[PDB]
Amino acid sequence: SLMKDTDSEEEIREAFRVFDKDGNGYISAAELRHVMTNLGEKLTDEEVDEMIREADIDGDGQVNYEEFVQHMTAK
Ligand SMILES: [Ca+2]
Ligand SMILES: [Ca+2]
Repeated sequence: SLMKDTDSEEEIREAFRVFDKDGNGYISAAELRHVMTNLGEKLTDEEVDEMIREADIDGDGQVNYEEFVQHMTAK
């Protein structure tokens, strides 16, 4: 991976609804773990927790829309 072609926030809206499996508008550690396994990668409790605290801007433990966008587009 050199560069992902990030197509505005609209591509991130579609990405957000995959990564949120329950449809509440917050990505928890259970959801990010599940969707990583659906991508083919098996991530453990500790590794997903590292990615949740990495993506979550406010430190509540659940990654809503703005928190997911800022992390996705800058990374
Ligand atoms: Ca959710
Ligand atoms: Ca949060």
